[PDB]
Amino acid sequence: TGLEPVRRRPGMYTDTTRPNHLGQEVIDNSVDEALAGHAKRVDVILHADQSLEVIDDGRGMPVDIHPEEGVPAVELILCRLHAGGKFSNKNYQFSGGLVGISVVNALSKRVEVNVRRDGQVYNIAFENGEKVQDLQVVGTCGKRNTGTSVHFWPDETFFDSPRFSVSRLTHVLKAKAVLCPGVEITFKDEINNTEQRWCYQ
Ligand SMILES: Nc1nc(-n2ccnc2)c2nc(-c3cccnc3)sc2n1
Ligand SMILES: [Mg+2]
Repeated sequence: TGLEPVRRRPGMYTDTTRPNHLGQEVIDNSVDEALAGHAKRVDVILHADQSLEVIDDGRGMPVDIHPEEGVPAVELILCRLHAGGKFSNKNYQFSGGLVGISVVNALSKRVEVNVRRDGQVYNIAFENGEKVQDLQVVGTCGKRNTGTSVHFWPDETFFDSPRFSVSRLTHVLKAKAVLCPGVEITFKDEINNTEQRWCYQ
């Protein structure tokens, strides 16, 4: 797959110290929904197995079939590597700017995406960068209840430590609530057994 280079050279796509930047890529997407005026709340969850889950009540990642590839948008998004999200020379390094949940995919033993759209609950799954589960309807919900959950398990062999840095995570989420006044951002640490909420009028 086109995600192959990311797994050969993870350091050229992410910070391989710890999986935090993976987390920040998913959060950025949910906060983009808030910025356009579609999500009001972003819930983040550090699970006890050191996986991260990021839920927003936005429109839902798009699930329409692109005709030329005959696959749902959400899959294109998760599988397509974007160029120029991170770059380097021996004097200068940049990242990321206006990147990709696809690097999260490439560097995860599992990813699960759930999308609430039009009263349907859609599900797609990935393992080691490869699709293990086709987009499918696994439940129903209210027509008003829309948005996206991304749940991912970082592959520890790509990082110096598989552990999320709690203080780096929490500052990011605080920073995002400041950037988007009125959005509610929550963090639930199933490890340290804490609950946190930020909202700025
Ligand atoms: N969390 C999230 N992330 C999205 N995304 C887009 C690209 N990478 C992540 C996203 N896209 C949405 C969308 C995109 C186009 C049309 N309608 C909705 S809602 C959404 N919600
Ligand atoms: Mg700050």
